[PDB]
Amino acid sequence: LKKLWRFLKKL
Repeated sequence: LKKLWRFLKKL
């Protein structure tokens, strides 16, 4: 549970 996956998809 962290917005890291969102950050990765935005990379």
